Amino acid sequence: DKEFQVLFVLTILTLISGTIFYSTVEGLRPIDALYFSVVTLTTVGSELMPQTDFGKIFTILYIFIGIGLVFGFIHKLAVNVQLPSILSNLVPR
Amino acid sequence: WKDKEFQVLFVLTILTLISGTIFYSTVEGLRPIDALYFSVVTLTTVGSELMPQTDFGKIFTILYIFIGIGLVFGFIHKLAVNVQLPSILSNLVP
Amino acid sequence: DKEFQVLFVLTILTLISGTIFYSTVEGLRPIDALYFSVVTLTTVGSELMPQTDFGKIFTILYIFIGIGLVFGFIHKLAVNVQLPSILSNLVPR
Amino acid sequence: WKDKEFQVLFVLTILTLISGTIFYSTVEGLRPIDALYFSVVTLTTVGSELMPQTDFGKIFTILYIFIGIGLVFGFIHKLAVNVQLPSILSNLVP
Ligand SMILES: [Cl-]
Ligand SMILES: [Cl-]
Ligand SMILES: [K+]
Ligand SMILES: [K+]
Ligand SMILES: [K+]
Ligand code: NA
Ligand code: NA
Repeated sequence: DKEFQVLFVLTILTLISGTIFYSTVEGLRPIDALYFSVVTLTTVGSELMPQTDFGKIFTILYIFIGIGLVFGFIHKLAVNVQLPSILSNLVPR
Repeated sequence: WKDKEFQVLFVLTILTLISGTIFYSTVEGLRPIDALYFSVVTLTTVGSELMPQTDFGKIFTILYIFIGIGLVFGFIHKLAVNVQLPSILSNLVP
Repeated sequence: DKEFQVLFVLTILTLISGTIFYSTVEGLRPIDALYFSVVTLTTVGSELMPQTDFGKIFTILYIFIGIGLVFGFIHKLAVNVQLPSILSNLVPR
Repeated sequence: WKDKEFQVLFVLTILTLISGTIFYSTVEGLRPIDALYFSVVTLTTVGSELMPQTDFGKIFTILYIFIGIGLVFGFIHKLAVNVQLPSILSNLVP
C-alpha cells in the first residue's frame, strides 16, 4: 500500500516540523513540543497553549493540514496493520 | 482540475470562522487572533484552555459546535485529499 | 427518517441528563453543566474536570455512550438537514 | 443476537484501559480512578486537564494514542449500534 507509506512519511515529517516549531518559537523542550504536536493533531488537546501570535497562526494552519494527514495515517494503520494483526491473533492454532 | 466541492467547503469554513472571530472578539472581549484560535480549536475539537465567561458566549458556543463541526471536518477531509494527492501520485507514476 | 428523529430525542435526553448530573453532583450552574456535557460529548473538552469520584466514573460511562449518540446525531444532521440545505442554497434562481 | 465483533472490541478496549490505568497510576503516581480517567479522555480525544509530568509518561502517551485511538472509536461505534438499535426498532415495528 503506497498510500499508507506516503501517509506514514508525511505524518513523521509533520510531527518533526511541529517539534521544531514549538521548541523554537514557543520555547518548549523538544519532548514537550512533540507531545504538543501529537495531542493537537489527534484532537486530544493539551493544557499548553501557544503564547505567541506566530504560534497561534501556525497552530491554526498546522491543525487544518495536520489533522487530515494524521487521521489519514491512523485509518490506514487500523485497516492495514492493526486489523489484520488482531484477526491473525484471534485464529485458533 | 477544478474542485468546486473543495472551493465551497473552503468558503463555508472561512465564513464560519469569521463569524466566530467576530462573536468572541466582541462578546467575550478576546483579541481577534485569540477569537479565531478559540473558534478553530472548538470546531476541530482540539479544545481551548479558555472558556467563555458569559452565558451568551456559552450558549453561542453550543450552537456553534453543532452548526460547524460537520462542515469543518468535511473541509479537513477534502483539504487532505488535495494536499496529499501530489505526494501519493508522485509515488505512483513518477 | 426515523433514525434521525430517534438520535435527536436521545441526544436531547442525554444532554438533559448531563445537565442534571453535573449541576447536582459537581455543583455547576445548569448552564455550565450543559456546556460541560456538550463539549465533552463532542470531544472538544473543557477546562472543567469532575472533582468527585462519582463524577469521574459517570463521565467515563457518559463519554462512551454519549459520543456515539451525539456523533450519530451530528452525522444525520449533516446528511439529512445541513447538506440538502446547502445544496438548495447553491441553486441559481 | 450474539455480536462477537462487539464482544471482542469490548475486551480489547477494557484491556487497553487497564493497561493505561496501571501505567499512569504507577509511573505518574495518579490515583487509579484518575489514571483511568486520563486514559479514557486521552483515547476518546476529549482531553485531560492533566499532563504527564515525566518524559517516560509523555512518550508512553504518544504511543498509547496511536495504539488505542482506532480501537476505542471502533468500540464506541459498535456500542452505539447496540445501544441505539432497541430505540430505533421500537420506533419502527412497535
Ligand atoms: Cl489580533
Ligand atoms: Cl481510585
Ligand atoms: K477531540
Ligand atoms: K479535545
Ligand atoms: K483540553
Ligand atoms: Na485545559
Ligand atoms: Na486547562
